[PDB]
Amino acid sequence: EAHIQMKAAALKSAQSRLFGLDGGISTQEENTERHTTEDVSPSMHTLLGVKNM
Amino acid sequence: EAHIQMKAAALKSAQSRLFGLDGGISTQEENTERHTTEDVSPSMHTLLGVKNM
Repeated sequence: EAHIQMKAAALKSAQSRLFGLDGGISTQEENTERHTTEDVSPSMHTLLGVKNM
Repeated sequence: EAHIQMKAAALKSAQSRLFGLDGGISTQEENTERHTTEDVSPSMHTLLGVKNM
């Protein structure tokens, strides 16, 4: 009885977790797009549909 | 007889307790979560499912 009471007091209400933080860190997708000196900007190749007025 | 009566009077109805307060104080679980400058708040990493309207 004493040992079981001691075990219950020591364990308290501890709940086991099966997993920690997942080791797969990357969530985005790799950027495979080219980048040439003809690009209007580092993020846009052209401004094709743009109308000045 | 006198000694037994004195012992009974002195002890009264004292009941022995096998345990005191348990020395294990911590009841919560340790917070192992990271905290970066990208977090929207100290308690939330992001607001992913939130819709503005």
